Amino acid sequence: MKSIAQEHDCLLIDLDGTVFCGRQPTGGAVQSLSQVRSRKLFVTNNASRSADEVAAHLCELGFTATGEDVVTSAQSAAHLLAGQLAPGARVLIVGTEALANEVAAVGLRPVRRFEDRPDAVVQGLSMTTGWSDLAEAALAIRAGALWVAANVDPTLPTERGLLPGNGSMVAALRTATGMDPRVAGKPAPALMTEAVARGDFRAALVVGDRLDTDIEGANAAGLPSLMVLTGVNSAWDAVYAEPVRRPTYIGHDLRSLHQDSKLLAVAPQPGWQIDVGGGAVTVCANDDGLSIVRAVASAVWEAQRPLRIEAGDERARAALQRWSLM
Amino acid sequence: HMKSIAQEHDCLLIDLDGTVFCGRQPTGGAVQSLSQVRSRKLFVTNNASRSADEVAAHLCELGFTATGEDVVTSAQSAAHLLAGQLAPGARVLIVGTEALANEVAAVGLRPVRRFEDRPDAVVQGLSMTTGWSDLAEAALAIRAGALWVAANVDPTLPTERGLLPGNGSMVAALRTATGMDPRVAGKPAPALMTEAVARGDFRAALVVGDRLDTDIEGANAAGLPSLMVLTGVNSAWDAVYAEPVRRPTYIGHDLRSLHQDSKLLAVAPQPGWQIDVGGGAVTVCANGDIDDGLSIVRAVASAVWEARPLRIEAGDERARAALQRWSLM
Ligand SMILES: [Mg+2]
Ligand SMILES: [Mg+2]
Repeated sequence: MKSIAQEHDCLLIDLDGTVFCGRQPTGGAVQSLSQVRSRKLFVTNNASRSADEVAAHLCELGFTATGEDVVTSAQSAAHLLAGQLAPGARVLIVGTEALANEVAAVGLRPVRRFEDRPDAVVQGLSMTTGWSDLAEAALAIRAGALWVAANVDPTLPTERGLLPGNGSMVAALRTATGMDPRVAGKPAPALMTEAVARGDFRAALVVGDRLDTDIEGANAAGLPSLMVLTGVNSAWDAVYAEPVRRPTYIGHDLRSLHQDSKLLAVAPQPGWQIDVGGGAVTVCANDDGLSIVRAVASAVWEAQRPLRIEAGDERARAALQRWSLM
Repeated sequence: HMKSIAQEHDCLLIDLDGTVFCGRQPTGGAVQSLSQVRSRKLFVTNNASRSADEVAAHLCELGFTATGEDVVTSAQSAAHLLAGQLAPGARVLIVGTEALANEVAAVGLRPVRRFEDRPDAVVQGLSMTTGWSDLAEAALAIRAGALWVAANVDPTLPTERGLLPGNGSMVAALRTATGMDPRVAGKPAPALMTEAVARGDFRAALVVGDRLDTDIEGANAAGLPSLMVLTGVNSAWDAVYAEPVRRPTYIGHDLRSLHQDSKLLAVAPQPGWQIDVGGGAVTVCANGDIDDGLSIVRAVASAVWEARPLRIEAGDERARAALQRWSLM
């Protein structure tokens, strides 16, 4: 019975676009996270900061967290490597020392150039990575070194604009070497599947702003998922999402944790009558404000050319236009 | 009495790397060959890291006679391109060496290194101290509508240490970050070559190069003839199976071929080799009643180009030995 946060052991929660939007914590994020009893794990695909450094930034925004609460893709990459390299194998680092620490912390030996004999290469974003560093990695990868990337985001959003992400640095090595790296962070399920293993949790939940990492990774991990609308992807994006990227729950922001799990769920709605016609989904009337989104989403998924969403009365049109959809 | 290929031409647009020298050492007979040509020797490179004088200095060390005026770079062609569609004094963000920036300055545009300055264009070339913050600056310019030019799009820089990331790898990072492509100013874009003949009003230029996708592709794009040499990247196999736009007109071992007959070097049918094209195979036999060792390459190439991938088989022993010498089988 009761709220969704109570129905689940622990929450794997995305940071960026979910907890905080750059400088500021999200809509009622601080208030809402203090009121859950379930174990809160902060999940980030970024590998530039270390475990503590991320927790410090949370503390500066008014949240209570330490490094043991945070799950980075640098940590998951470290486990991946140690999972298939001899103890004290040499791993060439591309990225910050926060990355190289996690390599050391799993009993491997972080290295910085190709004349040292690295059995693998790990790659995460660092704002001082230069050509010289890529060149060392390029030689290593051409010689058959095992290549891991923390994440493969093409862009890094900031106040100045959309800057090059780790995926862009990976794209340079892809071109130089003609090979791909194995991706360690989201949307790979190992990151999430390990996080639940830490505290042997039997009923975990994923909360994130982004379909192609947070939600896609949840389904890959065989976990449920609550999509929030404070970040990258929109209501529209959820409706037309391809099967592997479809969330199970959907809500405004982190106040959704204290809402009823049956209310947030993507399913048919008694408040909305929907008819899938010839190339169109039609909505008539009979709520936090997202019921109609859940109604339409559910219809499209159950059912190629994208289906048009269209209105059957004044009450439908106004709600739809409020969420775009036409 | 016959006439050499170099005598038949006003000027020679000669590629540096893989053609004149191979990293440290001049290629076979390069110094002795170029010293014996009367016509104008221009040294063309797609690299935008060295200045024209720095290139010429490097050539003097290896044993060649060359000044800065003899060098044609993609950095020059990139600058000329930008000057040709930007107002004088327009700001151009530089990704690359100061030698790149100097070429931009020299055409009356203002070289720049960051997005807070308002750059109308981004020019990209390889520099070994290029870092993420430099790419970040250019990413912001490109997204803000800035005109983007690259010197070259080479995935790799070949060095003594191995294969390092070329300018094409750096571009790929911006291709991914921005979702846009640069306009290429260097080879195989014909602007580079066609402007070089304009410099001296030459009326019978020839291109010499080791690479099909740049040197040769550009020569066909510029409507110039072209000698492919086997000292560099592309081989005889590559010549044979090259698609129409990357086909050379002449083919030789190395820069010695500048003194051989153009009729001998020409990709054409050969007296010493009879060819049967049929059954998805090219059968080569030794024929009935002087070779430089490449007649069979020219015969096969000519046969393949005149006519679904095609196999190359030997009809007798002599032909098999010749074919095996150039792989081909
Ligand atoms: Mg996010
Ligand atoms: Mg070359």
